[PDB]
Order: sequence, then structure tokens, then C-alpha cells
Amino acid sequence: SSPPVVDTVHGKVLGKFVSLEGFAQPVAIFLGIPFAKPPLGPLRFTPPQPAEPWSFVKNATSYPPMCTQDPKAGQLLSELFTNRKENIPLKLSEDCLYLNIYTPADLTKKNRLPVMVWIHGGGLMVGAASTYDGLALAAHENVVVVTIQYRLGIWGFFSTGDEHSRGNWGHLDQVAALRWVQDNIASFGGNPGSVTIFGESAGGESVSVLVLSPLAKNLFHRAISESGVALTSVLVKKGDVKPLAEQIAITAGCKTTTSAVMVHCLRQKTEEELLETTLKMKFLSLDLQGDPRESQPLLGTVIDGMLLLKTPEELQAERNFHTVPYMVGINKQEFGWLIPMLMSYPLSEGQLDQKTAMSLLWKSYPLVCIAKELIPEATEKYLGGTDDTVKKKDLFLDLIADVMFGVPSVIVARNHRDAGAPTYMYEFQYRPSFSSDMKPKTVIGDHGDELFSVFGAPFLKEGASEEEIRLSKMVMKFWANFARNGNPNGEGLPHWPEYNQKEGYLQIGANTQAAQKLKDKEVAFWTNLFAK
Amino acid sequence: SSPPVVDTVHGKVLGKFVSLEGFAQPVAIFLGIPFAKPPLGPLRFTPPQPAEPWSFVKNATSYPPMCTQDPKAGQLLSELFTNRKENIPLKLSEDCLYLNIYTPADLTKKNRLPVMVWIHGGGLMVGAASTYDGLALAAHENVVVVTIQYRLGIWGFFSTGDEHSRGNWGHLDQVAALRWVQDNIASFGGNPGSVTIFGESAGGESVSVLVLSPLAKNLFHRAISESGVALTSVLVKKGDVKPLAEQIAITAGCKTTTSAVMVHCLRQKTEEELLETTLKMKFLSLDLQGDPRESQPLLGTVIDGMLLLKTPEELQAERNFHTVPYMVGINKQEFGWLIPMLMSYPLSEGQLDQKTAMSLLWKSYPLVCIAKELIPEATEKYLGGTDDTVKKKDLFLDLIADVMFGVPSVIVARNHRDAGAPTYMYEFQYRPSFSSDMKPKTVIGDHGDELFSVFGAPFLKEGASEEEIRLSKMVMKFWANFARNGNPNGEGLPHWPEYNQKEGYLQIGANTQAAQKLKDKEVAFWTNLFAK
Amino acid sequence: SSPPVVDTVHGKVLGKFVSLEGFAQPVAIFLGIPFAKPPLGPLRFTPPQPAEPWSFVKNATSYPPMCTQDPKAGQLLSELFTNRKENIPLKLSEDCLYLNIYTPADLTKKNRLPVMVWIHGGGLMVGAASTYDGLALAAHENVVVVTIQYRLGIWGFFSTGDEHSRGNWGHLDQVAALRWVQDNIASFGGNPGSVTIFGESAGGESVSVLVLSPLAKNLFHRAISESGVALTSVLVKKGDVKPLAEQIAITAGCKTTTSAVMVHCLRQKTEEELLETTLKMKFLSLDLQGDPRESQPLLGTVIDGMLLLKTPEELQAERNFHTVPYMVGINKQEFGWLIPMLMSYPLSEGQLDQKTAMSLLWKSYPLVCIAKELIPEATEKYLGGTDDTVKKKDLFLDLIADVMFGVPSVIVARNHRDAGAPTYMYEFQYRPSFSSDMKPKTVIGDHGDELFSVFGAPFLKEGASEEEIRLSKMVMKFWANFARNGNPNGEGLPHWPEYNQKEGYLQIGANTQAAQKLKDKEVAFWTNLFAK
Ligand SMILES: C[C@@H](CCC(=O)NCCS(=O)(=O)O)[C@H]1CC[C@H]2[C@@H]3[C@H](O)C[C@H]4C[C@@H](O)CC[C@]4(C)[C@H]3C[C@H](O)[C@]12C
Ligand SMILES: C[C@@H](CCC(=O)NCCS(=O)(=O)O)[C@H]1CC[C@H]2[C@@H]3[C@H](O)C[C@H]4C[C@@H](O)CC[C@]4(C)[C@H]3C[C@H](O)[C@]12C
Ligand SMILES: C[C@@H](CCC(=O)NCCS(=O)(=O)O)[C@H]1CC[C@H]2[C@@H]3[C@H](O)C[C@H]4C[C@@H](O)CC[C@]4(C)[C@H]3C[C@H](O)[C@]12C
Ligand SMILES: C[C@@H](CCC(=O)NCCS(=O)(=O)O)[C@H]1CC[C@H]2[C@@H]3[C@H](O)C[C@H]4C[C@@H](O)CC[C@]4(C)[C@H]3C[C@H](O)[C@]12C
Ligand SMILES: C[C@@H](CCC(=O)NCCS(=O)(=O)O)[C@H]1CC[C@H]2[C@@H]3[C@H](O)C[C@H]4C[C@@H](O)CC[C@]4(C)[C@H]3C[C@H](O)[C@]12C
Ligand SMILES: C[C@@H](CCC(=O)NCCS(=O)(=O)O)[C@H]1CC[C@H]2[C@@H]3[C@H](O)C[C@H]4C[C@@H](O)CC[C@]4(C)[C@H]3C[C@H](O)[C@]12C
Ligand SMILES: CC(=O)N[C@H]1[C@H]([C@H](O)[C@H](O)CO)O[C@@](O)(C(=O)O)C[C@@H]1O
Ligand SMILES: CC(=O)N[C@H]1[C@H]([C@H](O)[C@H](O)CO)O[C@@](O)(C(=O)O)C[C@@H]1O
Ligand SMILES: CC(=O)N[C@H]1[C@H]([C@H](O)[C@H](O)CO)O[C@@](O)(C(=O)O)C[C@@H]1O
Ligand SMILES: *[C@@H]1O[C@H](CO)[C@@H](O)[C@H](O)[C@H]1NC(C)=O
Ligand SMILES: *[C@@H]1O[C@H](CO)[C@@H](O)[C@H](O)[C@H]1NC(C)=O
Ligand SMILES: *[C@H]1O[C@H](CO)[C@@H](O)[C@H](O)[C@H]1NC(C)=O
Repeated sequence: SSPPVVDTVHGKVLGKFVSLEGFAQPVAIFLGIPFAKPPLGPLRFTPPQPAEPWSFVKNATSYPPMCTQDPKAGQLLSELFTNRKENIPLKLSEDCLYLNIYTPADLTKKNRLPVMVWIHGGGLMVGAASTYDGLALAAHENVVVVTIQYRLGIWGFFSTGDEHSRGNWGHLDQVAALRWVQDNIASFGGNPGSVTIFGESAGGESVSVLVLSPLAKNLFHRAISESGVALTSVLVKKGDVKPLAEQIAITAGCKTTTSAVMVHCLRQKTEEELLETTLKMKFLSLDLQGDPRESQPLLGTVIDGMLLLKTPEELQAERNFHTVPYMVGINKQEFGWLIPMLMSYPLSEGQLDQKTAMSLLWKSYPLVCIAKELIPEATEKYLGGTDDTVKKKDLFLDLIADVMFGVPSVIVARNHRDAGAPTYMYEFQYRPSFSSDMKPKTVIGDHGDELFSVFGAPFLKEGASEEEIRLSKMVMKFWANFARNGNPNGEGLPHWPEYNQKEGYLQIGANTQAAQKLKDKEVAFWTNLFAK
Repeated sequence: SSPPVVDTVHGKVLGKFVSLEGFAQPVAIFLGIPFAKPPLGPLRFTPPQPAEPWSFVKNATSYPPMCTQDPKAGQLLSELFTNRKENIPLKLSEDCLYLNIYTPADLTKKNRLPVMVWIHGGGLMVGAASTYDGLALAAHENVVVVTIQYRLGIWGFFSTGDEHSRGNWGHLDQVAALRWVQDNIASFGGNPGSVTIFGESAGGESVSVLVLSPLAKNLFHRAISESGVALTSVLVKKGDVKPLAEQIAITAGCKTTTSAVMVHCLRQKTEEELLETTLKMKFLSLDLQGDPRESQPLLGTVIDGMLLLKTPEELQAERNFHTVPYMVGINKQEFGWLIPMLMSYPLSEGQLDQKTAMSLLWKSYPLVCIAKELIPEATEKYLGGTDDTVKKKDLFLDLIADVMFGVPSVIVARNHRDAGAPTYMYEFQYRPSFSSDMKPKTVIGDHGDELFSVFGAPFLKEGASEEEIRLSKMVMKFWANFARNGNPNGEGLPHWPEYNQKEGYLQIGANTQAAQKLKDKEVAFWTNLFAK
Repeated sequence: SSPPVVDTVHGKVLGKFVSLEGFAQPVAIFLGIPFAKPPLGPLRFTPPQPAEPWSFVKNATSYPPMCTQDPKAGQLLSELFTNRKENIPLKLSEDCLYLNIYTPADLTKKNRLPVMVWIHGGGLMVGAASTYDGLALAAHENVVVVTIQYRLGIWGFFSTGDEHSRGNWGHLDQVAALRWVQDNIASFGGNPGSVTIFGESAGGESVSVLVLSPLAKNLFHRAISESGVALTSVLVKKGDVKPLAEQIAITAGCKTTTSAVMVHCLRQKTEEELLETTLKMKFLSLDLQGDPRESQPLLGTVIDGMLLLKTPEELQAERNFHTVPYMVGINKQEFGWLIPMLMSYPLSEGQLDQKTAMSLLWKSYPLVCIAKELIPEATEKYLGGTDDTVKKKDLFLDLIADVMFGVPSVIVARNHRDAGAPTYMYEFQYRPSFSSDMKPKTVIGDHGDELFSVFGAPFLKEGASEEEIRLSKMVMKFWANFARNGNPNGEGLPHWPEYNQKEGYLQIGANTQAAQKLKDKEVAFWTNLFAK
């Protein structure tokens, strides 16, 4: 009856009860709980700070703003990924360090349900936590779902390569939220002792990162990466970054006399100004002309010396870290449609040839980082198969899909396994009915397609075949089960082999059954082609 | 001789000696002593901070600037209230956290005279400490007089209802000055152990507030409210204030995305800008058209959760607080001329009728907060008396005068009495010869009229009848005596009955004699009319 | 070889090895090591703060920017003083609190060589540490040479005469660097226990200042002032400075309502803006028209109450301070050419007369501070000698040279001697072959001429007569020796008498031999002429 009121370390929070069809216990929902101090003014480009405690009762009943980002791009992605029926239009602001909590527990008791913290993707450029509705998953598997937000673009990843602005602000925000959960989740019926992180795309990469970070140690107990890991090069800036810093500085109208000078000048700029700079830059939009190597696609994770002490590669080559059950998965066709369409890929011809391929792959250097001396050899192994110009276009996509997620994922999984830690893999092959109209019916297992099963899209949206509804129920169980025991298995669900020496993984889809050696041939191949 | 030099915790202060006619020991006067760090830049809308200590000798010989406020309004009020012969023109600035000290002690000794700290009024919108000259009172009753300043308008009362800008900056400034006095007054011959706060209008309201605030506890030992208390609704913002915040924000040219966003944006604005916004808001002028309820008159005290933990009403219903001798007084005709004239009241006809009255009272909602369903009944009890349209105009004034000060004051006094604490009341009925020309000779005991007797106007200005001179001498004695023993009585002065169960109070004026049950009929009445 | 990497309290520093002709052990050189946090934003006009520690290895391999200053003036002086063959063009920035280290030690050992910290001159208006190359001196006398930088002009000396902006930021920066050396120099083979400060012109004045400052106590163990001391009036602002503050404020487009208001407003201004203001002020160029007394030449050292508790004069009249070996020297013709040419002195006629002299001396009031009632008498003692209009021009120069450096220096030296501390004086008379072309061959011992011998110019530049090369070798020995034992003497070098009661000093030049009572006649004279 009376709105739910929970007590947190910083003050009381007022939520709202929401009931899902066919469920007695209604879910308590809190929207916009702050987990850090608004990173405004001098706090820009600095680690997130603890939030100021409030004097009375804070109403967590309005969706928090999304971090500053390209408004069009953001709203668009929010629509294509949202698991709720009506997409919620959001506001933009630097004041976005909020998290949304969804608890199916009976607050009037001492419940200690498992917690699943979701890290939205968006290439570390755009995205939001309000996009994902935890209602379904919260109710169906009886787990507390938390959707966190973190600084994006410049605001969360600007780096000068030195102590004046190390960088990785966004990841720090992520860590911060995790501590908030440790220190508060208990009041929402969650068990701080069983926290599970999971995300997709950049969000999945972030999970991979936190699993390597000394800082994260002890903030979670199970991890899941969906279509995205740390070895996913494009998102990790290796090498001297100072140049990009100076570039951003200039475009923003700042001098570059010294690092300190740049950061200071940027701290002066208004959000609006920095947003225009973010636009001027043309990022995700894949540049075709000019020099492919000079084309800088973004500014993500970096080896700051705090969150990460060294490249992911070097890091995983060691087993001197707290290892936890890690689930690493990918989708049948990562580069099926969503991604290419969003970057404005020239493949709007529905066909390609060996010559136009090498050219395209080369201009794709910022997304695949392949030397132009290997391109021919790589193009050969994938396209030299058939003569059907259409098959080549599809093979070309698989090419990129393997370099960006395919191989990285498996490599990560193997290392984790070898480090002596529970590892699990999967390949989601299914075409959700919620797919966009502009998406061809032949694209199955496209980027983010799993999102709908994981977040129970069939129980919030409309017209889900019984098949889809069942698929979703199955995935949530696996996920939730993992979050519970660090093992997806359970009664009623197909057997999911652990990723050990036999390299078994689960193929999720219409026919969900186990398999082995995922992308084994590919990994083996690319590894050599990269050894030059 | 040699200018007076006193040592304070933050450094040496140089003053000036001023002799009053017929007094051997000249008074040492220090003007512009800082008691907090200039609330500039990022310090705006934040609690006042300790002042930076100075290296040599600071000359306290120039009147400090008055906090930013409507310059016309301010200078005008300064003239109508000033107790000195020539009104001193002041400067405006955000740097106004200063206090003026007036000590009749012989600094070359260890004097420990009682202290009286004066809080000027001005509706929390305008005012200044330099307006009041302590010379007379200081010399005549041998007490150290201190005139403090505190942030006004937006600068001192802007609030978003949450931790991003709780509010009550002004009251915090007031508390701050009080601590300064505890930590330093000893060096000017004052006794930190016997500090008495007193003020009028908003300043009187502030005294009432500090008497309820946990923060004030132990900073004073006697209190006096002249024509103004905490129950004086107009000055206390109860309810969700967020709306006014957003309104101010907009007028100032700021977004309203979140609270944090508003405060930050306002911190950017220049003083000039915020002053224009203050003007645009048309703060004091009473709006007649539009919806009377929508008309927002100001932005004063709020229930921040720091200075005040709950509404004054709720607070005084409890006796779990440090109680001190409290003197609560009012004047015969609070709404006689001063106030109406300053708000531009439509009563420039010298007469009114039952119908035009209810209309006027309704538009006066922001100043009386009376439901339009009671207005008729209220108008009846006061105006239904005679038919003389002129008498009604005068009765209408008394109506407001009772709701704004009359009843509140008495109720406050009663609660204080019942809380088991020395309580004293008075009703000042006299027409000072210093009254403005535009003030009719039939208005006696108008708002602020007591100010002239209290600050010894007859000994600084010119042409005071012996009667006025004597009246003043009498009031100062009562006041000073209270400041000394928490009891006005003393030899040579009429007997002042304590406000106990018989409800005795003192009628000050040409014929000063005791009386009983002040505004008893009214209180009783209004209480019911308000119980709907 | 592997670049030199040293560990400091704030992190690892990477340098570069540089070998000098005919020296086995190459010198390790580190350029741009930060010793304080960039004084940007709110840190402007505030004491320097500790630097932020870095996570990996900081490459100290690029010349740090020079503090904001008149670019033309700066580059010009850098050329005329530089001891290296090719003048290094620098960048301007508020981020300039860096120091350059030059160590001839074998970092692979526990070396503890003496340290010599150089404070460049430039009237506290311009200058840089990168101008002086320590390579030679470092190698030749086996001492660790450090060249520090400190805030200049407005940025480092703006003062309001009160706690809102005491001033002497620049000197504080200097002190700060010295603490850095105490806390870190050990890692570069230096001995924190044997630090020697030395500078020229304003830099020399600064040395004189640190020797009187309580703050400096224990940061050095030997001091050297070249052509510049604390009594050098022009550089020390005595009296109420508030006026200059308000002037600067106005020119910068700020109000002057209060001190706090001025400082705040100035903190807002951009570097560019303040640089334009610095230019508008026409600071170093000597004004001829208008009132000579009103002409304000600069804004240097002030009696802040922190760095300096009272005027140098009063201070040295006391012997209650830590006294160390102090070397005070001057050059034959301080006002020979460099200075006059740089202020745009009207003496471009190559001759003058008794009448035009008094007029010039008077307009020179901001540089000599002589009353117009003494000018005639002063002009007489120096010019009344011969009739040769040319001799007068030369005598006129000596006149100023004695008031600005000559007498002050000796007076300082005497006091130091009398305070019971090792004192040494010298008079450098030589014309370096590196002199500018526009410098007449008859000018010997011009301002800054010693700089070339001290920094080993003959070993870095080209075409040095064997005579010059030997002179330089000799000076470096004396200097280094002093830095070692607080006594210049040693085998192979002429005997340098200590400045005791006989007042012996060393005449350095082609024929280096001792002498006595330097400028004795002059001091005696001027002292009386000044006693009015
Ligand atoms: C954020 C998404 C697209 C947003 C877009 O805005 N639509 C297009 C143009 S818009 O002007 O306004 O119309 C996604 C879609 C595909 C994603 C990219 C690819 O999938 C490649 C990945 C590889 C990852 O591991 C790292 C991120 C990344 C290098 C990507 C960055 C980012 O998350 C992208 C680009
Ligand atoms: C972005 C859209 C273009 C809208 C535009 O107006 N053009 C329409 C027709 S044409 O192009 O100009 O010929 C879509 C509409 C249909 C899409 C194409 C077809 O649906 C065929 C697919 C096959 C996919 O698996 C790969 C992309 C793709 C090879 C396409 C590239 C692209 O996303 C297109 C061209
Ligand atoms: C400061 C004075 C006037 C301010 C004014 O702006 N002048 C008028 C027009 S101006 O364009 O430029 O000329 C005083 C005079 C009468 C005062 C008001 C009334 O007396 C009513 C009181 C009731 C109090 O308890 C609280 C303050 C208050 C609600 C007032 C706020 C304030 O102190 C006022 C308005
Ligand atoms: C603000 C002033 C108006 C100046 C204006 O130019 N009008 C002048 C004459 S008229 O109005 O237009 O009829 C003053 C001057 C005289 C004042 C009036 C009279 O003095 C009568 C008083 C009686 C008071 O106790 C109440 C206000 C009041 C009923 C008045 C309202 C108001 O303050 C007036 C009208
Ligand atoms: C830095 C030099 C000149 C600066 C100058 O600005 N150049 C000139 C004109 S500009 O664009 O070409 O316009 C030197 C040359 C002579 C120096 C001055 C004189 O030698 C007098 C000395 C006395 C010292 O003990 C203190 C510094 C000082 C009071 C000087 C300050 C400064 O170092 C000066 C002025
Ligand atoms: C600043 C220079 C002027 C360049 C200008 O174009 N004038 C050239 C010839 S004239 O002036 O116009 O007569 C130099 C060039 C030669 C210099 C002059 C001569 O060399 C004579 C010297 C003697 C010095 O010891 C004192 C300065 C000085 C008495 C000079 C003042 C000044 O620095 C001058 C005049
Ligand atoms: C500021 C605003 O208008 N939005 C609502 C906020 C939001 O939670 C946060 O702004 C983002 O979620 O929550 C409140 O209840 C609160 O914090 O007291 C106030 C308001 O109702
Ligand atoms: C106008 C003004 O008030 N500022 C004055 C301040 C005051 O000390 C404080 O403001 C408090 O009076 O400092 C002076 O008096 C002073 O030390 O010479 C001069 C200055 O004009
Ligand atoms: C952009 C630039 O060239 N500056 C250099 C700075 C300097 O340390 C400071 O500017 C002081 O010289 O930082 C480095 O040296 C470093 O720490 O690795 C790299 C860089 O080359
Ligand atoms: C206070 O002392 C300062 C410092 O000299 C001086 O400027 C000021 O005029 C003095 N105050 C007055 C006005 O007497
Ligand atoms: C640091 O300096 C070394 C040697 O000059 C160089 O190899 C390296 O690239 C530099 N690193 C940085 C931070 O640029
Ligand atoms: C927040 O929303 C709740 C509804 O649950 C409401 O009662 C409350 O008043 C709101 N906050 C305020 C005080 O405005």
C-alpha cells in the first residue's frame, strides 16, 4: 500500500510498487538513486566522489538523466535495445551518476537475494541505465537487479597519459557504484555477498576490465560479458594517447602548451561546448577517405596505472589475481546489421568482391587494426571460398565479427579457464521478433539480440511467440542460476558444459544444446596472421 | 591619545574613539570586522566559512558594504529606520559578512560588560548593520553593542529542498557571527557569557528562529523579538520549495535538469546578473492581478534539517530544548503606514468597503495565507463593526496586523512560557517625531517605531521633546536590564510583569503601565477560523 | 646506454645523458621536473602546493615553458644572457613551476655532491631557468646544478596588502623548490646537507630575501648574490601597496569594491587577458613625462608577514637569525649598456650636461628613489668633476650603478659581516667576447657579464680566447669551492680575503687580485645625502 521506503547510508529513499502480470509479491522500484557527487565543475576529469547525505526522504521516482552524449545516437540506440514496450525519452546532463534498483523482495523482512548489476553498452560513447527495465528478470528469477550509469565520451574517458588526467573516469564511476552496492544493497533485500556484474558490448568490455582491475577486487563474485571483452582492441587505447588529447583539446578551442593546461582549459568549457566538440569529431561514423591509420574512432579505456596496471594481454598472462566464475558469450552474427548500419557502412549494395573487400577492410583499420600487408591474406581465407558476390559480403561481415568479438572472447575464456577459474561460454543464435523493420529476416544472432531474452522482453513487449517466451524464460534461469552458484545449470534446463579443456559451450536458440571448440579454427588462424 | 587597537583570534583590529555628549569615557568603535570568508565564487550557496587571519593591523574604520539587494529599496529603508542624524550611503557587494562593534568599556582594563547583538530586519531581502548606530545605547546602558550582517535574498536563502542547496545561508551567517562573538568579544570588554540577541521585523523572526535551532544552542543567553516571530508564516517557506527554485533558475537563464544543475549554473552567474534576476522577480511589491495563491512573495527560512529540524509549530510543541529569557513585543499599528506604503498597497483611497475588502484580503494571500472560504467570515468579524468606510480601512489594517504579528507573537510567547521559561511581552504605542513626513499624525505605534527609542534616536538626531528623550532612556534601561538579568525590571522603571498565567505585559509609550491578556480575544478567534 | 631513471618522492623520472668534450662520466640531465601543482584556476595568487604523484615513469626530456611574461622582452633577455651556443626558444604558460637538474654524478652509486640552485634574474617580470645550461659547471666542478623557475609579474607578485592576497607568490615558489631539493636531491647524487643558493639581478635579490626569511631557514647552507640584494629598493615595495593593486585591477577591467572582490575578479581573467594587462602597464620601460613619483615601475617583493616579517633594513639591523656564508658581488659598470638599452634610456646622445642630468635623474625616481631636493647635490658630487660632456654621461651611469647595486651590496655585506657571519665580496671587471654587437668595446663589467664565466660559457659557445677560458675556469672553482666549504679559496686560485673589518674583496678579471674598502667613499657619501 504505502510507497516503499528504504534506509540507506546517505538517507531514506522512497520508491514505487509495480506488479507484473501473474505475480503476487509486487516489485519495489527505485529510480535515480545517486551513488556519487555530481561530477560538475572542478570535479570533471577526476575520480567520482562520495555523495552528500540527505536530510529527509529522497523520492527515487523519476528516471535519471543520461550522461551527456550525442542525443540522436543515444535515443536511437535506446529504442533498438530497450526491453520495455514504450521507449522512455531521457534528458541529458553531466549529473548522471545514478543507478536504478529493482527488488522483488519483501522489504518488510530480512531478504538476502542475489544481486545482478547491469552495465549498459554503447561503445563508451552513448547509452543509459534507464533503457533496461529490470522488472521482469527481477520477478521471474527472484534476484535484485541494479542498472548503473557511468560517465561517457570525453567526460568519462579523456586522458593526457599522465597524472594530470589519467583517465578511465567512467570505469571508476562503475567501481564506485559497486561499492555503493556493497555498502547499501542489503537494505533492498539483496545480499552484498553475492553480487554479479554483467553487461553487453562496451558494457561487456567493462565487465572484462573490472575483472582485471585491482580496484574491483572484492566488489563482485561472478561476472558475465555479452559480446565484448577487454582484448577487444578498438575499445582499449594502447600506446601514447597524448596526441588524441591534443586533438580533442584543439577542436574544443584549447591551447596545448602542457597537459595541465589542457585539462584546465577543458574544465572551463561548458557542457554544451564539449558536446559540440563531441559532435564535431565524427566518431562512430566510420571514415572512409584520408589515411585509415590516422582515422581515430574513439577514446576508451587506457592503462592508467590505477584501474589497470598494464595491457589486458599482459595482465591475463598472469594468474596472480582474485578469479571468479566468468561467463563469456557472443552472438551468431555480431556484424549482421545493427553495427554496420549504425556506422554507416558502405555495404548498402548487398554484395562485394575480393578487391573492394581489401579496400573496405583497410579503411576499417580503426575497428580491426589489421596491417595492410595481411589484409590480402585475411581476405583470402574468408572470401576465397565461393564466387557468389553476396556470400562474400556475408563472409566479410563474419570476418570482422570474428576479429572484434569472436576470437577475443574465446581467447579471454581460455586464459580465464587456464588461470584455474570456472569459465562458461555460449553462442546466442536467434532472431528476436522485436528486431527493427529495416533488419533483414536472414540476420539471426545480430549484435544485442540476446538482450531481449535476458531482460524478459517477451513479458513486457507484445506479440511474443510461445517459442520466444520460453527461450527468454530459459536464459533468465541460466543467468540467475549463475548469479547464484556461479554455475548456470539447474533442473529443467539443458546441460551447460563448463568451458574446460574440451572447450564445451552452450548454443542458445530455438534448439539449445551443447557443443565444442567454439571459433577454434578462427582463433588458431588469426593468432598466426597476427604474429606477422 | 592613540586609536584603539584590540587583538582578536584572527589578528589585530584598529578602531576609532567617539565621544557622546556628556560622557567621560569615549566609546571605541570598530567598523567592518570580517567574521567569515567572503562567500564569493564556489562559496555561494554554501555555509559560511572561517575568515583568513591577517598579518598586521587591520583598520576597522570604514562602513562595510551591504549584501547585494535592491539598491533603491535598501537605501530607502535605511533612511526610514536609521537612528543617526545623517543617513550613511552604502556600497553593494557579495562580500558583506562583517559586523560592527560598539564598546563603552575602557579597553585598558579587563571589562566584561553584557553584549547585545542586533539583527536588522528587511524581510530577508534588504537591510544592513551600518544603518543602526550603537553609540547611544552603548554609552547610556554600558553594554557592548554589535550589529551583524547576513546574506540576503537569493544569495542567502536560495533552496532546492535537497542536499544540493539546503538553504538558510543567511541564518547560518547569523550563527557564524555569534560564534565569532563567543570566540572574540572578550577583547572589547564584553562578557561572552552574557550574550543577548535582539532584532526587529525579519531580524526579529531570525531571533525567534535561532531560539529553535540546535545550532544556536549556547551562543546566547537572552533573546528579544521586535515585531516578528518564527510563526510569522510569510517568512517561513513550508512545503515543497523545489518549484520556486526552478522559477528563480529560469528567470536567471538557467536550465533545471536537476538540482545540482541549477545550483551550479547559478554559481556561474555574476552578481549583477543575479541582482537583475532579483529585480525581475519583483520581490516586495504586492501583486494584485493573476491568481493570489500563485503569487510568490519571497524565499525565506526553510526547514533545512540543519538549522531547523522541523516547522516552528511542531518545534515549539516540544519542551526538549535549551530555554532562555525571551522578550516578544509588537507595536500598536504594525500595518499603520510603513509596510502598506512600501509594498504599494491600493489603499490610497483613505477608505474601503466589505466587498473591496475581501478582494484585497484575498490578493493579500501571500502575506496572510487565508483561504478564500474564510475571508468573508474574517472580514465580517473586523469590518462588520461600523459603517464608516474609513473605520473599515483602519479595521482592515488591524486585521492584517493581527495575523502577521499580533497573534503569532502572543502564541509564541505563550508556548515559551509554558515550556517553562522566563517570558516577557510588550506593546509599543508611540509616534516618534522622526517619522517620515508622508506619515499621517494619526498613526501611532507603526512598524519599526520602537527602533528610535531602543537605539537612542533622541540623543543622535535633533529636536526630541523631553518626553521622547525620557521615553528612549526608559526603553534602553529595560532592554539593557533584560540583557543583564533576563529581567527588564529595575529601580526607576515602572513594574514590568512577567508573562505568566495571568498573561501580563507592558504597554510602552507616553503612559507606560502594565496590562493583561494581550490580543487574547484575537488569538482565540483566529485559531478557530484557521481550524477550518 | 639506457637513459637515466631516478626515483623521486612523487614518482620515477627519466632523463638523458649528455657528454661534454673531454670528460669520461657523462652528465645526467633532467628537464622539466615539476616541484609544485600547476598554479592554475583558483590556485592563482595563492601559495604553491605540493605536486600530484605520478603512476609510471615521467620523461623529463623537454624544456618546461617559461612563466607568462612579455614574450619579446623574455626571448630578448634569454638571448643576451644564455650561456649555451644556440638560444632555445620557449613556450609561455601559467604552468611553469618546474626545475631543471644537472648531475655529474654516477647515479649507480651513492654520490652526495654539493648542490647549487640557480635563481634567474629578470626584475621579477621575465626570465626562465632553461636559459642557463648547467652542463659545464656541473662537469667542471663536480657539483649538482639545479635551475629553478618561479611565478613572475602579476602572477607571482600581485598584492592587496592584506590577507586576501598577501603576495610574494614568486618567492614562495622559490622556497617550495628548495624544499623539493631537500626532499629529493639525494636521488641525483646531491647532498641535501650542502645546498647553495645563487642568483643574479632580481634572482640575486631573491637570494638576499631568502636569507632574511624565516621560511627559508634550513633550506640552504651558503648563499650568493650577483649584482642584486634586498636593500635594492626598486625591487622591494615599501608602503601601502593597495593603490597599485587597484590600478592593476582597473587596467584588467575589474571593480575595486574590496580587496576580496579584486582578487576574485582577477582569478576569473584568462592568462591572455592578464598578459595584455601586463603589456598595457608598460612595466619596465622608463616613463619620462608626467610626474616621476607617480610613475610606478613594478610590483615586486613586499613585506607580507610570512616570507618577510619587516623591511630588509629593519631585519638586518638584528642578529637573531640563522646566518650562513654569504657572497655579495657587483660588476664594474652595472649601468654600462644592457640596462639602459633595455629600458630605452634617452642617453642615445653619447654625452650629457649637469642640467639635463638632474632632469634625467629625477625622471629616474622610480629606479633610484632620490628626492628632487638632493638631486642637485648628488649630480654635483659625480658630474662636477670634469667638463667633458661625455665623461658626465659615464659618471651619470656610475651614479645610478652605485645607488642600485654598489652601495646596497656593500651595506648588506657589512651587516652580514657584523652579524658575525662569513662574508665575501667581489667586483667582476671583464668584457666577455659573447657581448652583443650593439655593445661598445669600452664597456667592461656590464650587467650580467659575470654570467658567462660562472656558467662556463667558453666551453659551450665558440671562439673564447684562452684568457677567457681560463677566467671562466677560475670563477667556477671559486664558486664551487664556496658551495663546498663556504670559502672560495683553494689551491691554484689567487687568495680571496674574507670581507671582515679590513673590508677586503676580490677583483675578478684579466688580473685577478685582492683589494680593500669597496665603494667605501660612495657608501659613506650617499648614506648622509639620504639622511636628508
Ligand atoms: C553505439 C553504437 C552505434 C551509435 C550510432 O549513433 N548510430 C549511427 C550514426 S548517428 O549518427 O547519429 O546516426 C555501437 C554500434 C556498433 C558499435 C561498434 C562495433 O560494434 C565495434 C565495437 C568493438 C567493441 O569491443 C568496442 C566498441 C566498438 C568499436 C563499437 C563502438 C560502439 O559501441 C558502436 C558503434
Ligand atoms: C541503411 C539502409 C539504406 C536506406 C537507403 O535509402 N537506401 C535504400 C536502397 S539503396 O541502398 O539505395 O540501393 C539499408 C536498407 C536495406 C539495407 C541492405 C539490405 O537489407 C541487404 C543487407 C544484408 C545485411 O545482412 C548486410 C547489410 C545489407 C547489405 C544492406 C546494407 C544497408 O543496411 C541497407 C541498404
Ligand atoms: C525592506 C523594506 C522595503 C523593500 C522595498 O523593496 N522598497 C520598496 C520599492 S523599491 O522599489 O525600490 O523602492 C520593508 C518594508 C516593509 C517590509 C515588509 C512588511 O513589513 C511585512 C513583513 C513581515 C515580516 O515579519 C517579514 C518581512 C515582511 C514580509 C516585509 C519584507 C521587508 O522588510 C519590507 C518590504
Ligand atoms: C502613497 C501616497 C500617494 C501619492 C499620490 O500621488 N497620490 C496623492 C493623492 S491621491 O491618492 O491620488 O488621492 C500616500 C499619500 C497620502 C496617503 C493616504 C492618506 O495619508 C491616508 C492614509 C491613512 C493610513 O493610516 C493608511 C494609508 C492612507 C489611506 C493613504 C494611502 C497612501 O499611503 C497615500 C495615498
Ligand atoms: C631583463 C633586463 C631588461 C628587461 C627589458 O624589458 N628590456 C627592455 C625593453 S623591451 O621589450 O625591449 O621593450 C634587465 C636589464 C637591466 C636590468 C635592471 C637593472 O640592471 C637594475 C637591476 C637592479 C637589480 O639588483 C634588480 C633588478 C634591476 C632593477 C633590473 C631589472 C632587470 O633584470 C633589467 C631591466
Ligand atoms: C639603441 C641604439 C640606437 C639605434 C638608433 O637607430 N640610432 C642610431 C644612431 S643615433 O643614435 O640616432 O644618433 C644605440 C646605438 C649606439 C648607442 C650609443 C653609443 O654606442 C654610445 C653609448 C655609450 C654607452 O656606454 C652608453 C650608451 C651610449 C651613449 C649609446 C646609447 C644607445 O644604446 C645607442 C644610440
Ligand atoms: C530533481 C527532480 O526534479 N527529480 C526528482 C529527483 C530525481 O530522483 C533525480 O533528479 C534523478 O533521479 O528525486 C527527488 O525526489 C529527490 O532527489 O529528492 C526530487 C525529484 O522528484
Ligand atoms: C571600503 C571598505 O570597507 N574597505 C576598507 C577595508 C576595511 O577594513 C573593511 O572593509 C572593513 O571596514 O580596509 C581598509 O579600511 C584598510 O585597511 O585600509 C581600506 C578599505 O577601503
Ligand atoms: C607534451 C610534452 O612534450 N611534454 C612532456 C611532459 C613534460 O614532463 C613536461 O611538459 C615538463 O617538461 O611529460 C613527459 O615528459 C612525460 O612525463 O612523459 C612527456 C612529454 O613529452
Ligand atoms: C589604515 O591603515 C592603512 C595602512 O597604512 C591606511 O592606508 C588607511 O588609510 C588607515 N585607515 C584610515 C583611513 O585611517
Ligand atoms: C620516454 O622517453 C624515452 C626516451 O626518450 C622514449 O623512448 C619514450 O617513448 C618516452 N615515452 C613517452 C612518455 O613519450
Ligand atoms: C515524491 O513523490 C511522492 C509520491 O510517492 C510524494 O508523496 C512526495 O511528496 C514527492 N516528494 C515531494 C515532497 O515533493
